[PDB]
Parts: sequence; C-alpha cells; structure tokens
Amino acid sequence: SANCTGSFDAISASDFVANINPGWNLGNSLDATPNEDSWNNPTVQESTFDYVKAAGFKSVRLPVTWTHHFTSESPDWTVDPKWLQRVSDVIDMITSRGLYTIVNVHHDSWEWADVTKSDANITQIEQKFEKLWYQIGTKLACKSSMVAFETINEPPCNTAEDGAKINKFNEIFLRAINRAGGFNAKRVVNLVGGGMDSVKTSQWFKTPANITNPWALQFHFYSPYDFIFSAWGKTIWGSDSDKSELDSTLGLLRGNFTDVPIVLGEFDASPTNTEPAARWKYHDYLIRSTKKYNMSPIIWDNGLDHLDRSSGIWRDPVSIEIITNGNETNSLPDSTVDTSAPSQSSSAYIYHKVGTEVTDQTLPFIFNDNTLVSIQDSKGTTLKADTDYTVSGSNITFPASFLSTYYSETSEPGLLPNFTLKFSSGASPVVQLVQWDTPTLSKTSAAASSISGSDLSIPITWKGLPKLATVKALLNNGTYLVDDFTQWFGPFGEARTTYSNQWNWDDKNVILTQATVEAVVAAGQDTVFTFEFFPRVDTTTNTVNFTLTV
Ligand SMILES: *[C@@H]1O[C@H](CO)[C@@H](O[C@@H]2O[C@H](CO)[C@@H](O[C@@H]3O[C@H](CO[C@H]4O[C@H](CO[C@H]5O[C@H](CO)[C@@H](O)[C@H](O)[C@@H]5O)[C@@H](O)[C@H](O[C@H]5O[C@H](CO)[C@@H](O)[C@H](O)[C@@H]5O)[C@@H]4O)[C@@H](O)[C@H](O[C@H]4O[C@H](CO[C@H]5O[C@H](CO)[C@@H](O)[C@H](O)[C@@H]5O)[C@@H](O)[C@H](O)[C@@H]4O[C@H]4O[C@H](CO)[C@@H](O)[C@H](O)[C@@H]4O[C@H]4O[C@H](CO)[C@@H](O)[C@H](O)[C@@H]4O)[C@@H]3O)[C@H](O)[C@H]2NC(C)=O)[C@H](O)[C@H]1NC(C)=O
Ligand SMILES: *[C@@H]1O[C@H](CO)[C@@H](O[C@@H]2O[C@H](CO)[C@@H](O[C@@H]3O[C@H](CO[C@H]4O[C@H](CO)[C@@H](O)[C@H](O)[C@@H]4O)[C@@H](O)[C@H](O[C@H]4O[C@H](CO)[C@@H](O)[C@H](O)[C@@H]4O[C@H]4O[C@H](CO)[C@@H](O)[C@H](O)[C@@H]4O[C@H]4O[C@H](CO)[C@@H](O)[C@H](O)[C@@H]4O)[C@@H]3O)[C@H](O)[C@H]2NC(C)=O)[C@H](O)[C@H]1NC(C)=O
Ligand SMILES: OC[C@H]1O[C@@H](O[C@H]2[C@@H](OC[C@H]3O[C@@H](O[C@H]4[C@H](O)[C@@H](O)[C@H](O)O[C@@H]4CO)[C@H](O)[C@@H](O)[C@@H]3O[C@@H]3O[C@H](CO[C@H]4OC[C@@H](O)[C@H](O)[C@H]4O)[C@@H](O[C@@H]4O[C@H](CO[C@H]5OC[C@@H](O)[C@H](O)[C@H]5O)[C@@H](O)[C@H](O)[C@H]4O)[C@H](O)[C@H]3O)OC[C@@H](O)[C@@H]2O)[C@H](O)[C@@H](O)[C@H]1O
Ligand SMILES: *[C@@H]1O[C@H](CO)[C@@H](O[C@@H]2O[C@H](CO)[C@@H](O[C@@H]3O[C@H](CO)[C@@H](O)[C@H](O)[C@@H]3O)[C@H](O)[C@H]2NC(C)=O)[C@H](O)[C@H]1NC(C)=O
Ligand SMILES: *[C@@H]1O[C@H](CO)[C@@H](O)[C@H](O)[C@H]1NC(C)=O
Ligand SMILES: *[C@@H]1O[C@H](CO)[C@@H](O)[C@H](O)[C@H]1NC(C)=O
Ligand SMILES: *[C@@H]1O[C@H](CO)[C@@H](O)[C@H](O)[C@H]1NC(C)=O
Ligand SMILES: *[C@@H]1O[C@H](CO)[C@@H](O)[C@H](O)[C@H]1NC(C)=O
Ligand SMILES: OC[C@H]1O[C@@H](O)[C@H](O)[C@@H](O)[C@@H]1O
Ligand SMILES: *[C@H]1O[C@H](CO)[C@@H](O)[C@H](O)[C@@H]1O
Ligand SMILES: [Mg+2]
Repeated sequence: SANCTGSFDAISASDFVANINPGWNLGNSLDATPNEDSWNNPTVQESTFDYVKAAGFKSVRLPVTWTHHFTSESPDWTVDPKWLQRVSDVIDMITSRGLYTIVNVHHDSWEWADVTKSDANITQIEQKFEKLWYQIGTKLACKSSMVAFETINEPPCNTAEDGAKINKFNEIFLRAINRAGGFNAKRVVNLVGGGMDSVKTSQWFKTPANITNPWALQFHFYSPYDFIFSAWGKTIWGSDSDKSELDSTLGLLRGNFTDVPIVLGEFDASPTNTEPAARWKYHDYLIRSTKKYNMSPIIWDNGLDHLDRSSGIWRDPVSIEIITNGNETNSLPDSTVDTSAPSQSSSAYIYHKVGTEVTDQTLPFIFNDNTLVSIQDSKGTTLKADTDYTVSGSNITFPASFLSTYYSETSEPGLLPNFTLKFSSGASPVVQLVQWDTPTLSKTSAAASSISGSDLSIPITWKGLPKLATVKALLNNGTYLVDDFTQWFGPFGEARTTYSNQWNWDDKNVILTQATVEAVVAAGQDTVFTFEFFPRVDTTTNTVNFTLTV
C-alpha cells in the first residue's frame, strides 16, 4: 500500500540485535497517560538523545501508549493523526542522531488488550489491535532499517490458553504491518511472549508459521523480585546462589531459543531504591550474563532512575559505564551478600555515626585483576596515594587523620563528598561519605482511624542518607502484619514489608500506604512499624518506631 521513494538498507535480525547493544528506554514519556507530560517527565526534547548517544548507547527503545489517542472506536479505531506524527517525529529525533529505534504498543497491554480479564472481548481486542498496527505501520512504513517494531509490551498471560492468545498477538501484528506495505516486509521486528517473562515465553511462545520479516525475541528481566523491588527487607545482592539464580534464568531462555536473536528490552536495579554496591554487582553480572548468552540489553529509565534530561547528568554513572563498555572488566566495591549475617556492610560507603570518634575505615573491593590508579573527590581533590589511602590486597584503607578532614564527632549528618576511584580499566566506582545518626519522626504513634482514607505521610528528620531501607511490621501479639513467609529471610528480612506496596518515602516524609493502614485495622491490633535506614549495622540502632493503634 504505502509507497516509499528512497532506498532501504536491509539488515538481518542478528545484525540489528548486535548493533543496538546497549539500549536505553525513553520511559514514562510517550507511554505516559493520557499525554506524554502526564507523568514525571516534561515534553520530550531532542537534547535528551544527544545525552544518550554521548553516554555510549547504540539504541533507544521508544515505548508508546496508544490507549488515549484514538479519535474513533469500532470499527476503524482511528488514531489521532497528530499522535502518529509525534511518534514519527521522535523516531526521527532518535535515528537522525545515529541511534537505532524500537517502538511498540505499551500500556495498551493492560489498559484494553488484556486477555486474562474475565469480561474481555477478544474479538474487539484483536480487531482494534490489527487496526492500530495497520495505522502505525502505515505512518512508519518508510522508516529506515534502523527502526524496528515490537508487538506489545508485557502482555498479561497466566495460562497456556492465554499463551496461544499472545502468539495470535504476534501474528495479527505481522499481518497488519505487512499489509501496510512500504518497507515493513523487510523490517526487523520484536516478537513477545507472555508478560515478556523468560519462563512464560519459553513455555508458550511459538514462531508465527511462515514468518518472513527478520525477527528477534524480546523479553524483560526484573529478577530477583526481592532485590529489584525492595521486597521483604532484601537490601543485598551478590551471593553465589544469587548469581546462579540469575544465570539459570537467562540460560534456560536461551536454551529454548538456540538460534534466535534475543533482545533484553528492559532491566533496572534502580538507583532510587537499591543499595549501590549490590546494584553495581547486579548490573555487572547481568551484563556478563547477556554476553554469555548473546543477548542485547536495554536499560529501563523512567526519567528519575538514571538520566536527568534537563542537565545531561546521569544519576548513577557507574552503572552506565558498566552497561556501555561490556568488553571491560570492572573492579567493584564489596558488600555483605549473606542473608543470615547480623550486620550489613557496603564498600560503596564510608559511614560515620554522629557522636562517635573518627577511625580508620578499611573498604574491601573486588579488584578483578585491575590495579587502582587514582582517587578523586567530588570537589576535585585527587587523594595522595599512600597518605590519604593505602591498598593492601583487596583492601583500601582510609586513615582517621584523612577522614577527619571531611567529618568530625559532632559534624552535621547528611551526604558529604564522594570519592571516584579510577582503575586500570572498567567502570570507576563511587564511594559515598555519609555522616549518619538515628532519624527522628514528628509522630511516634497514631490511631488507625484518625489517619485513614489515604497514604500516611509521617514527617521525618533524615540523618545521613535520605533513603528508607525497609519497614518492619509486627502485630502486638507477635504475628507479622503481612507475608508470613519472611520468617525464613534472616535477621534483616523477617517481618519486613515491600516498597511501594506497603511503604515509601519522599524529601520530607516516610510513608505507609493506605493498604498498610487498612491491614492494621483488619488485624484489629496495635502494630509497630520499624523504619530502617542505612547503614543497617544491626536490626535496632539505626531505626525508628511508629505505632499504629486500634
Ligand atoms: C521498636 O519497638 C520494638 C517493639 O516494641 C522494640 O523491640 C523490643 O525491644 C525491647 C528492649 O530492647 C526488647 O526487650 C528485650 O527482650 C528480650 C526477650 O526477647 C525475646 O522474647 C520476646 C518476647 O516473646 C514473647 O512474644 C512472642 C510473640 O511471638 C512469643 O513467641 C514468645 O513466647 C513470648 O510470649 C520476643 O518479642 C523477642 O523477639 C524479638 O527479637 C527477636 C530477636 O531476638 C526477633 O527475631 C523478633 O522478630 C523480635 O524482634 C525475643 O524473642 C529479653 O531478653 C530482654 O530482657 C532483658 O533485657 C532487659 C533490658 O536490658 C537492657 O537494659 C538494661 C538497663 O536497664 C541493661 O541492664 C541490659 O544489659 C540491657 O542493656 C532487662 O531489663 C531484662 O531484665 C533482661 O535482662 C537480662 O538479659 C540481658 C541481656 O542478656 C542482661 O544484660 C541482663 O543482665 C539480664 O540477664 C539475666 O536475666 C536473663 C533473664 O532472666 C537470663 O537469661 C540471664 O542469664 C541473666 O541472668 C528484654 O525484655 C523486646 O524483645 C523487643 N521487642 C520486639 C518485638 O522486637 C525496639 O527496641 C524499638 N526500637 C527502637 C529503636 O525504639
Ligand atoms: C557524588 O556526589 C555529588 C555531589 O557533589 C553528586 O552529584 C549530584 O548528583 C545529583 C543527582 O545526580 C544532582 O542533582 C540533579 O541536579 C540537576 C541540576 O543540575 C545542574 O544544576 C546544578 C546547580 O543547581 C549543578 O550543580 C549541576 O552540575 C547542573 O548544572 C537537576 O536537574 C536534577 O533534578 C532532577 O532530578 C531529581 C532527582 O534526582 C528530581 O527530584 C528533580 O525534580 C529533577 O527531576 C525532575 O525533572 C526531570 C526533567 O529533567 C524529570 O525527568 C523528572 O521526572 C522530574 O520532573 C519533575 O520536575 C519537573 C520540573 O523540573 C517537572 O517538569 C515534572 O513534571 C516533574 O514534576 C537533580 O537534582 C546534582 O546536581 C549533583 N551535584 C553536583 C555538584 O554534581 C553525585 O550524585 C554523587 N555520586 C554518586 C554516584 O553518589
Ligand atoms: O522475577 C520473575 C520470576 O519470579 C519468580 O517468582 C519468584 C518471585 O515472585 C514474585 C511475586 O511474588 C509474589 O509473592 C508470593 C511469593 O512469590 C511466594 O514466595 C509466597 O509464598 O507467596 C507470595 C504471595 O502469595 C508477589 O505477590 C508478586 O507480586 C510477585 O510478582 C511480582 O509482581 C509485581 C507486581 O504485580 C502486580 O500485578 C499482579 C499481582 O500479582 C501483584 O500483586 C501486583 O502488585 C510485578 O511487577 C510488575 O513488573 C513489571 C515488569 O516485570 C515484567 O518483566 C519481566 C517478567 O519476569 C515479569 O513477569 C513481568 O511482569 C512492571 O513493568 C510493572 O510495572 C510491575 O507491575 C513483578 O513483575 C512480579 O515479579 O519472587 C519470590 C519467589 O517466591 C518466587 O519464586 C517466578 O517463579 C519466575 O518464573 C519468574 O517469573
Ligand atoms: C526451556 O524452558 C523451560 C521453562 O523454563 C525449562 O524447564 C524448566 O526447567 C527447570 C530447571 O531445569 C525446572 O525447575 C525444576 O523443577 C523441579 C520441580 O518442578 C525442582 O526439583 C527443581 O528445583 C527446579 O525448580 C522447571 O520445572 C522446568 N519447567 C518445565 C515446564 O519443564 C527448560 O529446561 C528449558 N530448556 C532448555 C533446553 O534450556
Ligand atoms: C465484542 O466486540 C465485537 C466487535 O466490536 C462486537 O461486535 C460485539 O458486540 C462485542 N460484544 C459485546 C458483548 O459487546
Ligand atoms: C505455511 O506455508 C505452507 C506452504 O509451504 C502452507 O501450506 C501452510 O499452510 C502454511 N502454514 C500455516 C500454518 O498456515
Ligand atoms: C583486609 O581487611 C580485613 C578487615 O580489616 C582484614 O582482616 C584482612 O586481613 C585484610 N587483608 C589484607 C590482605 O590486608
Ligand atoms: C494475633 O492476632 C491476629 C490478628 O488479630 C490473629 O490472626 C493471630 O492468630 C494472632 N496470633 C497470636 C499468636 O496471637
Ligand atoms: O512516578 C511517576 C509515575 O510513575 C508511573 O509508573 C505511575 O503510573 C504514575 O502515576 C506516576 O506519576
Ligand atoms: C559491615 O559488615 C562487615 C562484616 O559483614 C564489617 O567488615 C564492616 O566493618 C561492617 O560491620
Ligand atoms: Mg514498566
């Protein structure tokens, strides 16, 4: 149908997948609802993609939510021509800077295309979905080979019967875009399995019979759930069994798709909620695994996770170096990975409590055969080797005389300068000086029936790192408020609750969600909430209690 005037440099799906490594998501933008500035990001501007290219990414994934841009319903399901034009212009912002693109159908997946809901009209879902990709395929028919199409984001899928419906999603998609013509018959596509989960995909994905597009599989990876989602008090990552769990997940997917190009379309241990040493060990090992199993990774970034689009600053430059220079071996700060350990340490920090003396701090590092070249603080000062710090094996020691030029027994708590360590190769990790103390809350108790309706914001005086580590929740009689099974999760996991589901924080508050409050009212029992902070030196010192009464 569509007729393109120029030429099209055909590329195989293997080469496309090889050429996009690594990618970066334009998250919470064209996927935001109803408009691209409806969530946390402003209107997309082109300089964003300059920062992305400058950082070493070779591609951008471009999630688009179409739900709120239809100007007619059945049977045409016309998409707003201004929206199609906005998607097309932003793709042109990406490609014109030499970056590959992958554009999809995003939150439509659960907003209207959910086949697991008991009332879903599968006929209407299939018809609207065909019409949608016919229109996107028409608008984007003449894009270069650097533009690929992804079926649909994480489609909900619980059973084999649902898995057959996700396969049909891939088939309806291929038929629509080939019918739209232009260059689409030779365009690289990304096909999807249930939830974009490695296991559901392995179980139920079937290659569309007689497919003729060059095609790659895409999945998403947010495992392990406890670390990545900050659930049940998990604040560490890197044991031998954590590594084997991760390598097993990627290898069993590759094992089911031996000769198929595989895109890892989203992953992120976000700097917002995860501990940095565990975060950098996780990203390092994930990148190592994607190279082992020949997968191209694309990091998720919602605008607040990594790149600050208004300044070009990446909030976590160590992860970006790890993801963008995959042929280099990284020296990393060590950290506690033992879930039975009664104390948690991290070499991404130099911690010092208010009211304690200044002492030498030895930080164990994983050198990985790199040597340390230099250390420079965030004011520009290069540290004097063998005076401001000394190296012994994997240890880096900072003498008390040097550390006391940054803090004292009585200095104010908060974030101090950090140290950037330059090694022979690989990422340059960051050690963060934190002067900490036990935080205080404006309220120590409250009646459940007086704070109700909404989330409970409790104003807090942060003393050190302005981040919450987890929240313990115990009923008065000793029963856990939620999730019994955390009794098997060690001193720092027993009775702990989950980020966003149960607890949250902001600049001025710690937060207990409305569902946490309603869970106390239902239990009918006073519940003690122990807010816990970094360093997790033990289970009690660096914590503060709030009691919800009944
Ligand atoms: C936020 O709020 C929370 C909740 O309110 C606060 O946590 C609470 O902190 C307090 C204070 O620290 C804890 O009290 C201590 O608890 C000890 C018993 O704990 C164990 O049992 C309880 C009770 O279980 C009942 O309920 C459960 C429900 O399921 C049932 O299963 C069970 O059958 C019972 O019915 C459990 O709740 C508790 O579990 C917690 O901890 C475990 C880990 O251990 C976790 O896994 C759980 O999730 C849970 O968190 C646990 O199993 C008890 O030993 C202890 O009594 C001693 O200490 C008192 C205080 O001593 C300090 O202060 C003194 C100054 O006055 C100093 O002298 C002292 O050295 C110390 O600094 C003493 O007053 C008391 O006499 C006891 O002293 C004895 O032991 C000391 C230590 O060994 C010695 O120094 C003493 O000399 C003395 O030893 C002598 O006597 C003993 C006994 O006779 C002999 O054994 C010994 O040989 C010797 O002769 C104290 O009561 C409380 O447990 C805890 N609650 C919870 C739910 O966590 C939290 O602090 C707060 N945080 C903040 C920051 O504000
Ligand atoms: C080691 O230590 C050093 C300390 O020396 C650490 O360096 C600091 O790192 C910070 C985090 O990376 C960084 O903070 C950012 O600064 C930006 C401003 O930078 C420029 O100005 C300052 C002077 O003020 C200069 O110093 C600096 O060099 C630059 O010139 C801000 O742009 C950033 O704010 C955004 O992020 C924070 C969270 O990180 C948000 O709270 C904040 O609201 C901003 O995010 C909004 O805006 C973006 C759009 O850009 C949206 O995508 C996002 O959703 C948010 O949107 C809301 O708000 C907008 C309004 O803007 C609205 O449109 C929208 O609807 C939403 O409501 C950020 O604050 C420090 O500058 C940096 N300091 C220095 C000296 O370098 C370093 O991290 C340490 N390293 C490690 C590894 O620990
Ligand atoms: O990590 C994938 C991997 O997980 C294995 O399962 C292990 C993992 O379980 C996570 C789930 O735990 C449930 O709690 C269970 C617990 O697992 C049991 O141990 C215990 O006995 O019972 C507990 C409860 O009875 C939690 O209830 C679940 O919430 C959790 O799954 C995660 O759910 C969140 C949020 O889900 C919401 O919607 C549905 C509903 O279930 C839930 O209540 C709601 O809050 C998901 O967040 C979404 O994440 C996507 C991105 O993730 C996508 O990308 C890659 C795929 O792997 C994902 O499947 C896919 O969803 C994001 O875009 C959305 O915005 C978020 O809403 C998480 O994705 C879910 O992981 O941890 C502990 C262990 O016990 C389990 O064995 C599983 O077996 C593997 O096959 C593999 O899938
Ligand atoms: C292709 O992918 C499938 C789906 O992931 C892989 O099959 C799965 O293999 C794992 C590990 O071999 C099985 O888990 C094990 O199961 C038993 C009880 O279920 C337990 O003793 C073990 O601790 C472990 O959890 C899993 O059940 C199995 N699933 C299915 C449907 O067979 C398969 O291995 C992959 N194929 C290749 C060639 O990589
Ligand atoms: C389901 O969708 C089809 C196609 O739009 C329509 O003909 C049918 O009436 C719908 N079913 C119901 C119960 O609304
Ligand atoms: C695929 O192509 C063959 C022709 O070689 C055709 O006979 C067959 O029906 C097609 N498969 C399906 C599942 O329609
Ligand atoms: C490294 O530090 C630990 C803890 O201080 C110490 O026990 C160990 O002997 C040190 N190792 C070397 C090689 O200096
Ligand atoms: C504690 O109270 C809860 C809620 O009131 C109840 O379900 C549970 O059985 C009680 N357990 C004990 C040990 O008292
Ligand atoms: O926090 C930024 C945004 O995140 C999204 O995941 C939520 O759905 C939005 O409601 C929220 O504004
Ligand atoms: C954190 O934990 C480790 C041991 O796990 C210590 O070496 C460190 O000093 C801190 O207590
Ligand atoms: Mg998402």
